[PDB]
Amino acid sequence: SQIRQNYSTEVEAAVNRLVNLYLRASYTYLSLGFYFDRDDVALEGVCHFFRELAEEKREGAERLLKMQNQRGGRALFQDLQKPSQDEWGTTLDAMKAAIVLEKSLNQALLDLHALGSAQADPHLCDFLESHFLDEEVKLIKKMGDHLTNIQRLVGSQAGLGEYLFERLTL
Amino acid sequence: SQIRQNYSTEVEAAVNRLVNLYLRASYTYLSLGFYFDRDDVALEGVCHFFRELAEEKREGAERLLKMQNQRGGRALFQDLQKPSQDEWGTTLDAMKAAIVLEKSLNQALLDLHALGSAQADPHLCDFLESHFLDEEVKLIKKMGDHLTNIQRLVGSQAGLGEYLFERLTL
Amino acid sequence: SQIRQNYSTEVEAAVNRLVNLYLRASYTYLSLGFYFDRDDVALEGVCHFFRELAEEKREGAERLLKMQNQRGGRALFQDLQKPSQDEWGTTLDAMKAAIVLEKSLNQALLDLHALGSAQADPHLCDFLESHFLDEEVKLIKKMGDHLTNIQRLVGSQAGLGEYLFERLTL
Amino acid sequence: SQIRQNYSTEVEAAVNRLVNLYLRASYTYLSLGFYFDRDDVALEGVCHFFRELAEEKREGAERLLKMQNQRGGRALFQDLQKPSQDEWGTTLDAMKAAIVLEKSLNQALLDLHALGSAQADPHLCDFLESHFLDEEVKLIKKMGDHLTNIQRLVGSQAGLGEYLFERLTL
Ligand SMILES: [Cl-]
Ligand SMILES: [Cl-]
Ligand SMILES: [Cl-]
Ligand SMILES: [Cl-]
Ligand SMILES: [Fe+3]
Ligand SMILES: [Fe+3]
Ligand SMILES: [Fe+3]
Ligand SMILES: [Fe+3]
Ligand SMILES: [Fe+3]
Ligand SMILES: [Fe+3]
Ligand SMILES: [Fe+3]
Ligand SMILES: [Fe+3]
Ligand SMILES: [Fe+3]
Ligand SMILES: [Fe+3]
Ligand SMILES: [Fe+3]
Ligand SMILES: [Fe+3]
Ligand SMILES: [Fe+3]
Ligand SMILES: [Fe+3]
Ligand SMILES: [Fe+3]
Ligand SMILES: [Fe+3]
Ligand SMILES: [Fe+3]
Ligand SMILES: [Fe+3]
Ligand SMILES: [Fe+3]
Ligand SMILES: [Fe+3]
Ligand SMILES: [Fe+3]
Ligand SMILES: [Fe+3]
Ligand SMILES: [O]
Ligand SMILES: [O]
Ligand SMILES: [O]
Ligand SMILES: [O]
Repeated sequence: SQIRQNYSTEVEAAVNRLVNLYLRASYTYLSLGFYFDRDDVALEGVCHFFRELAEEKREGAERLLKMQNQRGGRALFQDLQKPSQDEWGTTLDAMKAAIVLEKSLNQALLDLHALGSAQADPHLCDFLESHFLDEEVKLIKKMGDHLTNIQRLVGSQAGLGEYLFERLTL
Repeated sequence: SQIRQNYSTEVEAAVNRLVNLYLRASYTYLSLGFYFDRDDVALEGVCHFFRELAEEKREGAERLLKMQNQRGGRALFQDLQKPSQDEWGTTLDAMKAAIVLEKSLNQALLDLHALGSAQADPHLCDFLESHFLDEEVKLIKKMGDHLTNIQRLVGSQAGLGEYLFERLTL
Repeated sequence: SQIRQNYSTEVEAAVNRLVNLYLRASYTYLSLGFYFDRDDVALEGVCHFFRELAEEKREGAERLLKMQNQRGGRALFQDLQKPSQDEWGTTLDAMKAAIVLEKSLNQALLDLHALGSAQADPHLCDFLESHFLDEEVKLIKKMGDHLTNIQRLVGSQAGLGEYLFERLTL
Repeated sequence: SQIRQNYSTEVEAAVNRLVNLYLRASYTYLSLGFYFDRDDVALEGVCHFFRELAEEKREGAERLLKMQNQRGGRALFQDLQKPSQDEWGTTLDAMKAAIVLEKSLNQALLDLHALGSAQADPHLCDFLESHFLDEEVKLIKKMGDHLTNIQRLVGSQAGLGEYLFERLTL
């Protein structure tokens, strides 16, 4: 590559794997979204929340791919595994699965940051800082908040709690 | 008829019966609507939902009648039977009765489509496709959703659930 | 399902497979798009054309999933295979691969239409008619046109032809 | 200096040398710009591209000088060497010389970042991250793209290719 400079093969590979993880996450959110749109689940606000996250994760992958091209790396795509479940249980179960997912993306972002630091690649480090690490921290906080409110609600009267959360928070 | 072309007597008759079914449905919804406006039921949002459906069904009948005239068929009207109940129970009972009603209209629309197909009447088929079959599918989905939410709500505290559904969904 | 009516398991399954094919197509277009954004390929208009198609195919899948929920079917997601190539050659090679892809989606849409017809499912038939079959026909025509123009251009002076196509058509 | 804090003499010196390199680059671009404005070269779009880069590099130097004052360092200016050529050959030759130049600025920015990291100077590191490293990466990508397009064009018919690039890309 005429342009490639200070961009290790190790970072390039890790960026490709991070793209796969974000597309996998987007796919998980698409599945969570359409589950909550089932006539026998019918929580539109929960569906809308997850459809929006499917879009953000897809945009995450696209920014990574653009960055990969800008540094002179080569995008390589792999099979995208299907989501870990076909049915996602209650809003509580789903929001728990979403926090697990986001923390695993976050950890992957931190691992890549560590690698960039080890390879003295400040451009990589700054690009993760600017566009990924703060968004993940904010999102995980918002999910933790939602989780707390769902739990407080689904003490007695679980059905009533799920409905009220969907109507008044989402 | 100077204009009538490729329009069987079998289709004409079935269109007249479909008009009767839509007017009967409109009448059912008028009765459901005013039941929920009773001072001893007093669920305004439920009343408004059914009054709106009374209007859509009436419009359904009018489009069918207009189509019948456009093809050179002859509208024939019959007695309209009164609704199947005088009192409609809870929001849950009503929404169940409404889904039963809509599925019976839907089936009548499918039977007429089958007949149009058998008679090689693509105009009839397209007119049902365009104006009736998709609307019924969307409406039945919306009713199934409402039904799911009512059920989730009326676990314990049935009165509280019915109130919240009316206030926050309808 | 309280709502499901005239929706065979055979159609439900075929809809799920069609969703997989559209997501696979979207993924192919994402890969074609970022290939043309490589510093050593650098045909921005070609990149933009394929990124737009990635978005349309994703929207295709989402409309199918919404329809599946509306009929009372159950979305099931599978692994998404990676695109058939990692590097896509010239604009000519890419546009040929895109036409092959679209014709395979089109054929899948026709097969599903045939099945809907066999199962007397006019709602399915109309939904494919309205939202998929005409778009595919228009898109394939636009790709055939592009292909003809690329070929006319890359007689002698292949590099000059590819550049001019990107600048003046895309 | 009353204000100077955590700002090593090693960083101060390196900032002064980086200022010299950016002013030298600005001067190179001024020379490239006016070469392409010669009546016997007459590629206005190429002239405009390089004049714009002369301005960006000058602005780069000014931001560095402002930063040097903000940290309590002392700007020191040195002789600015004249550009490495008096005539710059074809658009292809010029864009190659420009990529070489930018990569040498980029490397200087990375070396300074490394030094800031070694000296535990996070303000320096963040200031380079924010205002210099991403701009260089984007610019080098844009130059690599331009280079690819020029090369594709100047296969046969070099004169025709240079003209078309200037008219339709720049
Ligand atoms: Cl290097
Ligand atoms: Cl006739
Ligand atoms: Cl059935
Ligand atoms: Cl100090
Ligand atoms: Fe959105
Ligand atoms: Fe966003
Ligand atoms: Fe968004
Ligand atoms: Fe967005
Ligand atoms: Fe940093
Ligand atoms: Fe930083
Ligand atoms: Fe109205
Ligand atoms: Fe209407
Ligand atoms: Fe209306
Ligand atoms: Fe109206
Ligand atoms: Fe038809
Ligand atoms: Fe778009
Ligand atoms: Fe679209
Ligand atoms: Fe679009
Ligand atoms: Fe769109
Ligand atoms: Fe049809
Ligand atoms: Fe049709
Ligand atoms: Fe300017
Ligand atoms: Fe500027
Ligand atoms: Fe400027
Ligand atoms: Fe400026
Ligand atoms: Fe830092
Ligand atoms: O977004
Ligand atoms: O309506
Ligand atoms: O779209
Ligand atoms: O600038």
